[PDB]
Amino acid sequence: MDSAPFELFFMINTSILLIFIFIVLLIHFEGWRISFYWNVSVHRVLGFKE
Repeated sequence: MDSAPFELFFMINTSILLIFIFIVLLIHFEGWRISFYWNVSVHRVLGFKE
């Protein structure tokens, strides 16, 4: 089963690259969803977590 991502990075370097591209990209498309999902506090869930 897929789990333990932190350890996965120790495998290859690309792992961090891809995630870095997908992550930074997602936030771009999510930035707009912030409105539709205003009722929810998904963003805050990560804002404080990070």
